[PDB]
Amino acid sequence: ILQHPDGTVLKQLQPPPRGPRELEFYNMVYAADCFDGVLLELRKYLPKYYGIWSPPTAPNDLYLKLEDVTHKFNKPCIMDVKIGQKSYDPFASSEKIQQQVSKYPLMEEIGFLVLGMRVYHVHSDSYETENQHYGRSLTKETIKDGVSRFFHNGYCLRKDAVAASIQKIEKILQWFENQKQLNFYASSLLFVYEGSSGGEVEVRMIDFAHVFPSNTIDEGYVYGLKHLISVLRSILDN
Ligand SMILES: Cc1cc(C)cc(-c2onc3ccc(-c4nnn[nH]4)cc23)c1
Repeated sequence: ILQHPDGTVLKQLQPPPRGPRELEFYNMVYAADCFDGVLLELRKYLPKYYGIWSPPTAPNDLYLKLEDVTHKFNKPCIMDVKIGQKSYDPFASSEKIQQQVSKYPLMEEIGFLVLGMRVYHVHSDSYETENQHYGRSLTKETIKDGVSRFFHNGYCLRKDAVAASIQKIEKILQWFENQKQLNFYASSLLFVYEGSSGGEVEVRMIDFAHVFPSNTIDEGYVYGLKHLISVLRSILDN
C-alpha cells in the first residue's frame, strides 16, 4: 500500500493468481454496465475503485488505484482484521491448506484474526503499532482484551468508536445475509477512527485476492462478523 496525497492508495498486484483475481473482483463490482443490485450495494462497503494503474514508463507494473479510507482523518487509528473461518480458498492444495491453518489454527474457532493495528496515544503524541504476531498470539481467553487494545487512547476506552464499529459491521453483515453469489477468503475489514471525533468510524472491506463465485451464504464470513460484533459488544460493558 502506497499512500498518495490525492486521497488514494496504490496497491501493487500480488503475484499470480492472486493479483489478477483481485483486479477481476474490482472490475466486476465496479463494472460501468453493472445493474446487479447485490454488487451495487456492495460498493458502499469497499474502497472506491479508480481502475488499474501502471507507471507511465512501466506497463508491466500493475496496481489498483483505490480510495484511501484513512484520508479524511487527522490522527487515524487503524486496525486490519482478517474475516472468516478459513484463510484458504476452495481450490487450495493440501500443502496450502496446512500452511494457512498453521499460520493461525484458531481461525475456525474465532472467525477472525487481527492482522495489525496503529493506535495514536494523546498523552505521548505518538503511535504504538502491533504486527501480525500480535493477533496470531491471541486466544479465546485473550481475544476481547486483544481487540480492546485498539480502542485505548492515551486516556480512556473509546466506547464511542466501539459502538460505531458495531453499527457499521452490522450493515456489512446485512449485505452478507442478503447475497449468495460471492464467498470471501483471506479478506479483511479495515477499521479507522479519529485519534486526535466522537463516534466517527470507517469500516471497509479490503483485500480480494481470494473471492470466488458461490451458490451459498458465506457462512464463515458471517460467523466471523457475528463473533467480532459479540466481542465489541462485550467491550461496551468494560
Ligand atoms: C494508512 C493506511 C494503512 C493501512 C494499513 C491501510 C490503508 C488503506 O487505506 N485505504 C485502503 C484501501 C485498501 C487497502 C488495502 N487493500 N488491500 N490491502 N490493503 C488499504 C487501505 C491505509
